[PDB]
Amino acid sequence: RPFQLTHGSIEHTLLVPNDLFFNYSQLKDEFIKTLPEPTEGFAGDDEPSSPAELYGKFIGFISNAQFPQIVELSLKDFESR
Amino acid sequence: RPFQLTHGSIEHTLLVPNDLFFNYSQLKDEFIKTLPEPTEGFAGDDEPSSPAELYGKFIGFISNAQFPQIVELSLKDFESR
Repeated sequence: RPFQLTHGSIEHTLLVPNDLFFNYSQLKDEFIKTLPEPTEGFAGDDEPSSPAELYGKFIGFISNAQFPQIVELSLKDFESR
Repeated sequence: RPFQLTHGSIEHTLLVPNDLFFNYSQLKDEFIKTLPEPTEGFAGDDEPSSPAELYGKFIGFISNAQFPQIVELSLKDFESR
């Protein structure tokens, strides 16, 4: 089932497995409140500005939350994508 | 558990079963990005403008996605409703 990270006018849709999507979403709910508001062409320094960058921030966020078997799965997902 | 399709100022709430709601929602996530913006009384031609019409578009969308046992279930749901 497809998963979609969203921020502003750019999104990164990736295919997570079926029996992970419940607790894959729990990391994204903690992720969207860590990002600032989209501002005038994404020129804020802490704000991501590419789908490779917005999914790049999410792969850094999920390593701070003690919840494995998603980090290395999204790591191999980052390399194949 | 109740399911709700939304677009604009009209919605169609329907009762899906318990053990379908996970992958019933995956079709709706692909559905909401196929509809345009609500415009001034729903007068766009590709835009639906009734709950019988907004659920009428969703029963057409899920036949393009190769994912049975929901199409004929929403078909009999369309007839009984």
